[PDB]
Amino acid sequence: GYVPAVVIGTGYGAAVSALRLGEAGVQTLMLEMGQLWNQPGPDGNIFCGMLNPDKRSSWFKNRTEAPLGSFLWLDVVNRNIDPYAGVLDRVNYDQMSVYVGRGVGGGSLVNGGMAVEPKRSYFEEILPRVDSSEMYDRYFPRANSMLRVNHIDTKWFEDTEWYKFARVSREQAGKAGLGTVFVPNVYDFGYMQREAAGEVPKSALATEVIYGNNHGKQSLDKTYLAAALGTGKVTIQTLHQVKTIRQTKDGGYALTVEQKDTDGKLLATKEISCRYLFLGAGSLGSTELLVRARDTGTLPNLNSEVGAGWGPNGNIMTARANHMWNPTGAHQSSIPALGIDAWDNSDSSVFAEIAPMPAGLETWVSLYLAITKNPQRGTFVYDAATDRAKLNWTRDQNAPAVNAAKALFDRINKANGTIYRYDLFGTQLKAFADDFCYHPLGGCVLGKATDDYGRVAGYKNLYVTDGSLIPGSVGVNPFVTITALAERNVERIIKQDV
Ligand SMILES: Cc1cc2nc3c(=O)[nH]c(=O)nc-3n(C[C@H](O)[C@H](O)[C@H](O)COP(=O)(O)OP(=O)(O)OC[C@H]3O[C@@H](n4c[nH+]c5c(N)ncnc54)[C@H](O)[C@@H]3O)c2cc1C
Repeated sequence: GYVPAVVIGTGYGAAVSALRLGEAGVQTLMLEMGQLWNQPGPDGNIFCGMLNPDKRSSWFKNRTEAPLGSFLWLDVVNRNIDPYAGVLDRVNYDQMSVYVGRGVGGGSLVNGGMAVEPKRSYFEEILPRVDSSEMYDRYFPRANSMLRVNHIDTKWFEDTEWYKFARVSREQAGKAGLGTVFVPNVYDFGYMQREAAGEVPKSALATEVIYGNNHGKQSLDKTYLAAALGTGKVTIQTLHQVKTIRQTKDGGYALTVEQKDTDGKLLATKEISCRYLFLGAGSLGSTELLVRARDTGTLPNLNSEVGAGWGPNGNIMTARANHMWNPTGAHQSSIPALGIDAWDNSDSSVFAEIAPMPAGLETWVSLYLAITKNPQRGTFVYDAATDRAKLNWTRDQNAPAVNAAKALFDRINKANGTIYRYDLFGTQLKAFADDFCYHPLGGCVLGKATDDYGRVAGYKNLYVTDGSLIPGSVGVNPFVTITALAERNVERIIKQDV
């Protein structure tokens, strides 16, 4: 079958693109390899919590895993599971594990909701060919409104047990001269206040986030994708994974698409063709499709920048042991509200999330997800033998990121007479987790693999829309940037190309 436009994936880039295509009257099919998350499970909820992981937690794994930072307290709840089309996929490369969402809404299903604009001067540094005025005057505000970004009530924040953990780190940071900032979110903070009051079913306040939130979080299925479906011009097919892309002889695109069940069994393989093809399969998924197409000869005119320029947004996790007089609380909202902004665009920059921990008892640990400025980049290299695009990143490539995170938290420790935890990541003494990524960026970089609007070099009517466009780093949690860039891009593409 033929459809005018196909969008691969249903994350941020995809969702923006499909909404605007549908509003423009372009009949659009979205193909999502994961599930539509709307069926109550065996506990009556759609998603499993972090204290009760089951097969819904994991994309085709045989055992649940603890949230990073929390193995010491949450390994006790791990269990063997059947490989299943669950919501969170730990993708293992040789020296890097990248975590991604799988389902209608992509990473919006599993992420912490943190909705942050990058510093304009940093945006201008990383993407000098893009008009920063339209981004800050038009596309960032548009994204914030459509995403349903909202702001925590500061009096509630100050008073509630559920944010003690955040207030402790604010106080400790302050002794080192370092400031915090409130971080806007797509989790409804009014709902969260009502959870604390016992008035509505808990989600953030019942140790849910990374395997989905049963309530409160305005993931993309509720925002952009609901609106896209509302146009009457967009449909979504789930458990459909695009495997290959080719150009037809008349300049359209044809896809091989596998349909599976939730156990992973192959039900059918279909050919889908289109006029306009939009990739929204993520940093990993879009890049793999294009590297595969180049190196197996189905899109032979793709350039050498396809696959290049990947970075983990400088992601590093670390933790501090608090004084006994500074407990962080047994009750910690799963949605962060505060960060430490020590980002000045130099190589010592750090923007850190003050991360909650789900243990549910007092541990005195403060956890942080640092975002750093590390120029190292990796490349996805096609392995024809296994048919996989393998990220060649080495752990030593994160040394600059570790060094920046360590310098910042050493200041905090010095000012407070505290030490790191060394036991949260494995039994070897390791204070800094340096081989994970929640924020994969790059692989199909804007202006390198594509033009300045994500048009893939070498091809007409072929677009990349997602985190693969970003040059490895944005200095903040990335989805607002992905969303705003996608607003900019699809608007231009519809005007000039469609
Ligand atoms: C634990 C965790 C916490 C995070 N916290 C935050 C946060 O608070 N704030 C923030 O700004 N960011 C956060 N992020 C990152 C954010 O979720 C991520 O940058 C965006 O989701 C990336 O959006 P994309 O559109 O690039 O991409 P993404 O959302 O990953 O969507 C790609 C979609 O394409 C699907 N797909 C992939 N390949 C195929 C294929 N071949 N055929 C069909 N479908 C396919 C895939 O299943 C998925 O649904 C977090 C992520 C994680 C994992």
